Amino acid sequence: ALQTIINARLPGEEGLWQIHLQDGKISAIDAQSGVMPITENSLDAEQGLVIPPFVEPHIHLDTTQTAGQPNWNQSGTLFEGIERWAERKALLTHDDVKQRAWQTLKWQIANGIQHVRTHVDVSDATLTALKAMLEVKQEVAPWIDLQIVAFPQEGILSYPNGEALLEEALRLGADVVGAIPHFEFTREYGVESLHKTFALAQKYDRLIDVHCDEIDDEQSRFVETVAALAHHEGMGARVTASHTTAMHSYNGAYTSRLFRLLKMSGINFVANPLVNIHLQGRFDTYPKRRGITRVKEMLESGINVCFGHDGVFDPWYPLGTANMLQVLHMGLHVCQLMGYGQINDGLNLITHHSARTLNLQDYGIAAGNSANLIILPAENGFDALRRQVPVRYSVRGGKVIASTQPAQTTVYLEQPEAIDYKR
Amino acid sequence: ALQTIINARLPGEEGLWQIHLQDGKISAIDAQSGVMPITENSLDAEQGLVIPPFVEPHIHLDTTQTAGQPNWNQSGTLFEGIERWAERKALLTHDDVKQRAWQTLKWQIANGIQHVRTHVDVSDATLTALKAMLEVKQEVAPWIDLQIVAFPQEGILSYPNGEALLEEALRLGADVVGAIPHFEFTREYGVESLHKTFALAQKYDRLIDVHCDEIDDEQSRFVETVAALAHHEGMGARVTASHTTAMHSYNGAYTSRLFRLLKMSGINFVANPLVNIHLQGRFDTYPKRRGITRVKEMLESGINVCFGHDGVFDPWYPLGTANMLQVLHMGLHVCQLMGYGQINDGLNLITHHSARTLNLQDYGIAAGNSANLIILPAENGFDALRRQVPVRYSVRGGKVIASTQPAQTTVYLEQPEAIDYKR
Ligand SMILES: O=C1NC=C(F)[C@H](O)N1
Ligand SMILES: O=C1NC=C(F)[C@H](O)N1
Ligand SMILES: [Fe+3]
Ligand SMILES: [Fe+3]
Repeated sequence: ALQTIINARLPGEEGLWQIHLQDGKISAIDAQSGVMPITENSLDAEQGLVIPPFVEPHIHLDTTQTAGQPNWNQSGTLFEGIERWAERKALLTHDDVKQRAWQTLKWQIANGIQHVRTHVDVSDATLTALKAMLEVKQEVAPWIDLQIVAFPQEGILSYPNGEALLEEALRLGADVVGAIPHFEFTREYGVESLHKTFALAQKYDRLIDVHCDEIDDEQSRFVETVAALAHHEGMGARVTASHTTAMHSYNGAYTSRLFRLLKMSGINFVANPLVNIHLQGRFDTYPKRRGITRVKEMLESGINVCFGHDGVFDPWYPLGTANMLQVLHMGLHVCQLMGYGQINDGLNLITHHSARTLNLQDYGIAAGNSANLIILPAENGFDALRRQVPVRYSVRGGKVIASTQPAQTTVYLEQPEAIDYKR
Repeated sequence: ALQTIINARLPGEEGLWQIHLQDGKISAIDAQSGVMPITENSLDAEQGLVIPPFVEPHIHLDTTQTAGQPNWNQSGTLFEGIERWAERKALLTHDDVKQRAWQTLKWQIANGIQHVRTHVDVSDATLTALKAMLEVKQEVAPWIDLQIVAFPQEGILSYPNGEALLEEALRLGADVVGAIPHFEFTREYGVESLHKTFALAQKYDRLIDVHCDEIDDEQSRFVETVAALAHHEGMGARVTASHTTAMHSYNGAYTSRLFRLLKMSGINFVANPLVNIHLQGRFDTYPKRRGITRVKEMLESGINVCFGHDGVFDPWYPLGTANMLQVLHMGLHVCQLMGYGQINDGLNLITHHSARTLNLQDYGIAAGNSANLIILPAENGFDALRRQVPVRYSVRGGKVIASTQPAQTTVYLEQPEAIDYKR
């Protein structure tokens, strides 16, 4: 088995590094003063970048691969998407869900993703998708640590037996309690639904991840209740507010007041660039707002924010290959995080910040941690992002679980020339 | 007595029809293949349009005919109107109210209106107008079925003994429970007032009709509580939200979310075009908003919406002859329902949709129903609307209760020529 990763570059560090492995864990990390020779049991990073695994903090594996079934989301809105999904949800079968979830999970393994948080719609008395996903979680465990969010897609108080079904999902083993306050019939139901969500999370000792204010409504401020309840309960690390796209439309004075609470609360934020740019701004004519939450300001304020893919060929998103560098690319452009350092540091949005969002306890290139790491054939985050590089090797427990032999491009000029798009 | 209505056109139907009458009811409806000859006991529609009676779903008979007494509403706003009305309310007498209400009711009978819902201000310890209106209801019964809404004009929680007076009005016989959440001192009083309104409606088995969000305030969203409470209680058919002019100013994303609840709830909506275009937009300079609720979108979504006159020469409206085709004309223009089919189908907004709003159980040209119908000297809804035709005959219980001999216009050219404005 592998004993060392050599010739590795690490974000924020100068030079090359060697990562020693023992019993499936990282035993030590030592700097190199030059290039080390390869040998059996040594995986050569070849002066590429070594980082802990990519993370998918927000995806819907129960809906993945169902776009157009039985109908397409014509308007490209969150609301029609939920209606189209309702039609598909009525046709779910156990094997259907497992097969589609596994198809996307394999793309994720290929893309160096070893941690995934999937929401699963539990506004369904049969809990068909949840039962299937709980089996998938066990089956995929050797390659991906899958967290399941009990997501009451049609509301907690606004759907028949919504609260009972949400609790049933937790009793069956869901890892995270979800909610969707802006979809509840009234603002009061929205606020009350959050009190119920927090009570369930404390009763069962589970994490929280709310689909929060995913709407271009400047009056949708459920995020302040999520943050205040987390602060009151002293549980910010365990709480996440997904989307918060309404924040894109808030006035600046309220946002400034709010940011103090967001920081004090310690809660996490997920932005979903590919889906947000598509679903938000649909009620504007021109000009049209971008609709992504205030990622740049969160980073400047030290508030933990990260990026998810959200949908992969489903009612809310017709594209995708479950590639986090592609998600990152979209987010950096739409959020205008286009300075060299902002782009280079972008990898944090799909690695460390996402691990914090998932409350991971064994993550990072550090002595004592499990030997879970990936190798990118690039010099730094900027280079990896610019060239949209594949994952050369994905290592888990000290063993290679995925590898990509890069494409080879040649142009035939006066003489053949290899093109790698580098400078 | 009349035995048949012949040569009748019916909305949405081709050709001519004969309506057989027996014992004050419609016994059968049969198609004709040509024009039928007149005879005694046959009322000839003369290829005009026969429809169930016009309906007035929202009027204030306690304030009708009082404009300028003792002062005029100078600003033309809802707020000053309430202040001017307060001055007039202090001068009310039993006979005063009965005489004015009857004057407008006679115009309504002349205009083919056989169903009227009048709001009556019950923010008055003496309940003077209500006592008078309860007598008028009995007196006008042979010609008009009058519903009375106990309307707490100055608020339920924001007026001394408001709730007690509202309940007293129901104990005296008011048919419908009213409310005015946007006029309450606070948003919290507004929401609480709706819980009290619904509790009273369920306690007494009465209908509900709320003056809801009649204000150009994008934050006035009491309509979501009206719809949610109706859905919770399973009583949408019995509930109406009048005005909802704030909806004209909502962002599109919130409106889309809201519409799902509006449809699921089954509640009714009343727009009051003549008054709304006058009272709304008064705080804008230029451009100036129209201020009518989202009638076009409600129709496209299958949400029941209809039109009322609201005021006839009162604090909120200096004009009127209580003519529903005139109300319809204004609404079609301001709401931009100007396509041929939209205009032609406009009659639904002042007939069937309004009957549903009043929860009527005996309405429509159908076998078994009471023989209540009117004849318009026009080819279809479009023609009736374009030419603002009078009601040729109004029939109730199989007897003629009103008739209008149309005006006769002649131009004296090289020879005299009759002009009917038709093509
Ligand atoms: O409520 C939602 N369901 C599914 C999505 F993809 C979107 O994140 N929002
Ligand atoms: O609150 C109100 N009172 C009277 C009117 F005419 C208007 O409908 N609104
Ligand atoms: Fe989502
Ligand atoms: Fe009114």
